[PDB]
Amino acid sequence: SGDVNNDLSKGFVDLKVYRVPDLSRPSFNEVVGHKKFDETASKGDTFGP
Repeated sequence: SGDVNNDLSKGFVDLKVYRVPDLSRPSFNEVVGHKKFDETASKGDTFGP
Protein backbone atom coordinates (compact mmCIF):
# COMPACT_ATOMS: atom_id res chain seq x y z
CA SER A 1 0.00 0.00 0.00
CA GLY A 2 2.98 2.30 0.56
CA ASP A 3 3.51 2.15 -3.21
CA VAL A 4 0.12 3.29 -4.55
CA ASN A 5 -2.08 5.93 -2.93
CA ASN A 6 -3.48 7.82 -5.96
CA ASP A 7 -5.54 5.05 -7.59
CA LEU A 8 -8.32 3.24 -5.72
CA SER A 9 -8.36 0.28 -8.13
CA LYS A 10 -4.76 -0.96 -8.03
CA GLY A 11 -5.00 -3.53 -5.23
CA PHE A 12 -2.21 -4.31 -2.79
CA VAL A 13 -0.80 -6.82 -0.30
CA ASP A 14 0.30 -5.55 3.12
CA LEU A 15 2.22 -7.80 5.53
CA LYS A 16 2.39 -6.84 9.20
CA VAL A 17 4.66 -9.29 11.02
CA TYR A 18 4.69 -10.01 14.75
CA ARG A 19 7.83 -11.74 16.01
CA VAL A 20 7.16 -14.27 18.76
CA PRO A 21 9.85 -13.43 21.36
CA ASP A 22 11.11 -16.87 22.36
CA LEU A 23 10.82 -20.17 20.51
CA SER A 24 7.35 -20.48 22.07
CA ARG A 25 4.27 -21.04 19.91
CA PRO A 26 1.16 -19.03 20.83
CA SER A 27 -1.76 -20.70 19.17
CA PHE A 28 -4.19 -18.15 17.77
CA ASN A 29 -5.93 -16.38 20.64
CA GLU A 30 -2.69 -15.37 22.32
CA VAL A 31 -1.82 -13.39 19.18
CA VAL A 32 -4.86 -12.23 17.23
CA GLY A 33 -6.74 -9.66 19.29
CA HIS A 34 -3.97 -9.53 21.90
CA LYS A 35 -0.63 -8.85 20.22
CA LYS A 36 0.07 -5.89 17.93
CA PHE A 37 1.48 -6.22 14.41
CA ASP A 38 3.67 -3.12 14.16
CA GLU A 39 6.75 -4.36 12.30
CA THR A 40 6.19 -4.42 8.53
CA ALA A 41 7.45 -7.30 6.39
CA SER A 42 7.87 -7.42 2.63
CA LYS A 43 9.28 -9.60 -0.12
CA GLY A 44 12.94 -10.13 0.80
CA ASP A 45 12.94 -9.60 4.57
CA THR A 46 15.03 -12.23 6.34
CA PHE A 47 13.36 -13.74 9.40
CA GLY A 48 14.63 -15.08 12.67
CA PRO A 49 16.37 -18.26 13.79
